[PDB]
Amino acid sequence: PEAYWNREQEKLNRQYNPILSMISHLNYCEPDLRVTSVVTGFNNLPDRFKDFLLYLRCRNYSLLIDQPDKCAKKPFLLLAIKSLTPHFARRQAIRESWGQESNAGNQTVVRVFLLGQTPPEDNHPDLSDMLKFESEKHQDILMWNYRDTFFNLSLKEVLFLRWVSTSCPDTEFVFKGDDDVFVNTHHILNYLNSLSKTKAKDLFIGDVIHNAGPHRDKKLKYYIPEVVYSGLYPPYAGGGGFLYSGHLALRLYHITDQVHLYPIDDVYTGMCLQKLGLVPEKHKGFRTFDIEEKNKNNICSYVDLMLVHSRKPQEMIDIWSQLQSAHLKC
Ligand SMILES: *[C@@H]1O[C@H](CO)[C@@H](O[C@@H]2O[C@H](CO)[C@@H](O[C@@H]3O[C@H](CO)[C@@H](O)[C@H](O)[C@@H]3O)[C@H](O)[C@H]2NC(C)=O)[C@H](O)[C@H]1NC(C)=O
Ligand SMILES: O=c1ccn([C@@H]2O[C@H](COP(=O)(O)OP(=O)(O)O)[C@@H](O)[C@H]2O)c(=O)[nH]1
Ligand SMILES: *[C@@H]1O[C@H](CO)[C@@H](O)[C@H](O)[C@H]1NC(C)=O
Ligand SMILES: [Cl-]
Ligand SMILES: [Cl-]
Ligand SMILES: [Mg+2]
Repeated sequence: PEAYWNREQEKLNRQYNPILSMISHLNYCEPDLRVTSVVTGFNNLPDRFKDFLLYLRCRNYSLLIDQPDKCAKKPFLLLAIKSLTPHFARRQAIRESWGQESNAGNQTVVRVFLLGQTPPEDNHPDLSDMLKFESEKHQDILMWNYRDTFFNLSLKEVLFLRWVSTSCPDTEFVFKGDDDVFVNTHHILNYLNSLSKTKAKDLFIGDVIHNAGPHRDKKLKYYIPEVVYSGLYPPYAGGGGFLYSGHLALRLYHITDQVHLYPIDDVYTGMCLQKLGLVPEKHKGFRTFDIEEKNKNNICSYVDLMLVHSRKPQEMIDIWSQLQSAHLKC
């Protein structure tokens, strides 16, 4: 392969598969000097691709803030919300609205926020003291010691899956979502309790996208050069969040070593499911393109909804407030 990622992944494929055969890629954290000579036009690429390619083989990052007994009592649903250090208003609105922990019929919902580091080296304002004050006051902050960037989000996925393997392998289901999304948690709990025991074992639902490919428009957010990745993407769910079983979370983590990190986290999770022999299932309750504006103020449009992107902190509280009495009028 000419594309860098496709080639290195097929090297991993031969490493983990003896039949394909007729410098740790996992904890070598020095800059990989060889990329500058092997990818055409390296020093003319954006800075994010240069950082992603130089340190592709480093993923043994450690927890700086932990909540090791978040799942001391077995949870039915684990809410894992990706967040950024300065997003205090988002995390707080999620705490008071749809991400509040509960135990209705002893079906335990627990919440964690997934953060990286916003170090001063990137000219980030020092907010660590307030993050500590929030971490001890709410005990829902998980934070590793890597640069929380847009191209390091697949690293956030892997590190979160390791935390589930270590501190929460007993949870029945996992919802992984964004901090700018509204989630009808009541509707998700109803859906989980309506599943067959067979379907619940390998659950993985979301706004699934088939036959997608990298965006070549350099001006786009998810732009991927052809020197980096070639071909089509595997089926994957994205756009705000997906829902799956705890059994599948343990299987997903244990093949992550066999898949190279990718600048798009949702594509990486899709690559991981495809190697397990599974296909993510499309569920139309994940309204990643929002809902029609003529209904954006009708609370009945949120009742049988799983997820809607996107919402500001005030709207999450407003919608969740109106949702509590929607059964008396919807
Ligand atoms: C994902 O997170 C990792 C860990 O935070 C980032 O790795 C870090 O990358 C920076 C550069 O972006 C490295 O600093 C550089 O060090 C070299 C000398 O080796 C120096 O010449 C540069 O001026 C700069 O100081 C840092 O060492 C490295 N840390 C680790 C632990 O590997 C990575 O960049 C992030 N990826 C993305 C796409 O943001
Ligand atoms: O470096 C980053 C950038 C994004 N996010 C999280 O990603 C989610 C949504 O990101 P965004 O809305 O920018 O993605 P988009 O909707 O544009 O695809 C939010 O939870 C952010 O906190 C993150 O954790 N680290
Ligand atoms: C990963 O482990 C190696 C030891 O093989 C070590 O040299 C490296 O610094 C570790 N990386 C991180 C980010 O801790
Ligand atoms: Cl079913
Ligand atoms: Cl609608
Ligand atoms: Mg978003």
